[PDB]
Amino acid sequence: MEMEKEFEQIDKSGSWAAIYQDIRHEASDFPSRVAKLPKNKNRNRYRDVSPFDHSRIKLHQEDNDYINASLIKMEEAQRSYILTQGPLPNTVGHFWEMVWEQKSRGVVMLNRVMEKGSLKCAQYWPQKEEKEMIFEDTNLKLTLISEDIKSYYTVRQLELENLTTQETREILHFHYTTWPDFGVPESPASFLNFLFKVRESGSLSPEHGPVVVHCSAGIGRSGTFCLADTCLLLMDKRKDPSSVDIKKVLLEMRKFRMGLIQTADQLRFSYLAVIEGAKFIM
Ligand SMILES: Cn1ncc(Cl)c1C(=O)N1CCCCC1
Ligand SMILES: Cn1ncc(Cl)c1C(=O)N1CCCCC1
Repeated sequence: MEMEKEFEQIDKSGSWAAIYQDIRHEASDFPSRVAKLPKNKNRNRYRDVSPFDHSRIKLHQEDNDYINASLIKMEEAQRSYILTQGPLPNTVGHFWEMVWEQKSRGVVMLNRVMEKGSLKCAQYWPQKEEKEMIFEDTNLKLTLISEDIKSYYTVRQLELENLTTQETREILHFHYTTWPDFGVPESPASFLNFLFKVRESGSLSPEHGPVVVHCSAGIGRSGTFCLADTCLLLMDKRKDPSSVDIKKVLLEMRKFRMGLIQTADQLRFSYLAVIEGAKFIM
């Protein structure tokens, strides 16, 4: 079926939970043996969210190459994304090592450091220009260059220096700051505006390594971001845009990381975002 009318048909019939459970039943199951090794317990935020072995990002290190991060490679859309958990106190150095090694231009953050009164990720970037951060375990230096605070999101320019080679690179930090502590946003308008700002920066384009996107577990809000981006790109590429099937795209992405889209409300919000976004593109 088309999307907008499939949408109203699920609303009128109140069957979002049944649709979402079908997706959960059909989703791929692949091994994640490296994630579960005892030496990696303090590298995982949640025991039930792990990268598959076949798609995990490897650190260029011979001691321990593990990080909780996955490469989502979308062949028809010609887009790739790295989805990862919010960094932990003992993985902030690994996080920036990955950004460096994978040649990423942008980092997309969809959570606040504290939500619901608890810490959802480490404070992994500097908050003042004159107070830079040094990660001694991976030999990197990170400096805040500029910050632009808007009503729904903040954009930061960061300098990452590989202290071993003295090479430097400019990284863009796109921080969506207004996702509610509970539920999903009422309108997709500010989320779509944010997606378009990431796109306009070059961070999603083939001349760079894959964008790094995270929330707390790296599957819920993060899944919504890449699912909406890929669906809108396919609607632009194809002769028949009504042939884009958001459930089929989501199942394709779940071949590369488990659990993408965590609730039926997140599924409905993803439909809404693609539907509204397709009208603005034209
Ligand atoms: C300021 N700083 N220098 C190195 C690192 Cl790592 C940090 C940092 O962000 N943290 C928070 C997590 C554990 C303690 C340190
Ligand atoms: C997709 N989009 N781009 C900008 C804005 Cl604003 C929105 C949006 O959600 N709305 C509501 C529906 C009609 C268009 C306005």
